Amino acid sequence: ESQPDPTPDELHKSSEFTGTMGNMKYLYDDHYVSATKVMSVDKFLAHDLIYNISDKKLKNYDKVKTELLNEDLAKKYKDEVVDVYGSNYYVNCYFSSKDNVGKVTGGKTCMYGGITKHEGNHFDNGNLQNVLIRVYENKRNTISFEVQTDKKSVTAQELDIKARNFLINKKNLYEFNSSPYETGYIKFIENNGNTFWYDMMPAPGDKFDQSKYLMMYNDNKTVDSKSVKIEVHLTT
Ligand SMILES: [Zn+2]
Ligand SMILES: [Zn+2]
Repeated sequence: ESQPDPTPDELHKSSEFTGTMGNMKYLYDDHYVSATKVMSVDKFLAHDLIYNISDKKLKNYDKVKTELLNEDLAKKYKDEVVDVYGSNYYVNCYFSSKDNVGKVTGGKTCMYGGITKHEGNHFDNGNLQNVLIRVYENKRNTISFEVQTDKKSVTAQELDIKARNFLINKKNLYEFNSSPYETGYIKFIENNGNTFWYDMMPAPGDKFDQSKYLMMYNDNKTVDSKSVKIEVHLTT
């Protein structure tokens, strides 16, 4: 069983968000944690995994905590060599640390999901997979573009991040104060017909909780990059 399309009344409307859209833009504008062939070295709470990942670019962190849907998922990846890709946040990000030759025995940055096994998850000959994104504006297919990934089974999160990064730079998806769009959702259609979507707009109100918004990625949902179909539905 897949997820039914969004009803008219459940989609978040940007006009109803009176906070600063820049806080949403932040999460997707050339913003992401990426690591290759790493293994967790610790755990804060039962549902999370701690990794030693330092962004050689900007160097804002050396420790990354990613929270999963439950202990079973965490245990599945805990001792495997994995690849990581996701959107991180700092506000309300906390977890005690104990190590040396790094930070002051403290945390650094947080995220949800974003984990894929490294072994057997890449294409031969170092090929990259192009994934097509069809964008619909007011029920009209205005533009289509491609994003790439080197993973066979990639997290929906990675594809979502790359799709929004493009849209932010090419269509001003999110601006500092607001957005030119009223509603927007990204829909994934799998080869087996299964479908699911994420609301691209912040919940109504004057504040945006980045931690709460990103939590949707904690299911570590992955899709076959070779066959998945993606659609972005926007309205002005
Ligand atoms: Zn649990
Ligand atoms: Zn890999």
